[PDB]
Amino acid sequence: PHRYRPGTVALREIRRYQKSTELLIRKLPF
DNA sequence: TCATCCCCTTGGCGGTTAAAACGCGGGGGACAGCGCGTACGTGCGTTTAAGCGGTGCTAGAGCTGTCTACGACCAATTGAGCGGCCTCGGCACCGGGATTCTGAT
Repeated sequence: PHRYRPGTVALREIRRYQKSTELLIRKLPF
């Protein structure tokens, strides 16, 4: 099976959360 | 009342004051490499509290009338801070005595 290297998913999440401006903290606990 | 010398005073060319860039002795560790080290990256399995949609309960500011007294503005009154004057001393600078980390042994 496929397995990402420790560094690709991090940059992918960085790009995804820098392109979008949605709230990252849940509403009820906050 | 409407031309030479010459003593020397006004211009520009020469002197000391308080610390650091070269010039040198030099060494503690940043850089790069060796080498040991373990928390979780990613994927899986499993479980749950947030999400969406309602559903039912309940209060308190928005807004509208009623009543009000310290706030603003006016004539008298008045009191100590500012400017100034006079008095007074605390400690930075001097110099010496006592104290003290630090390198070399």
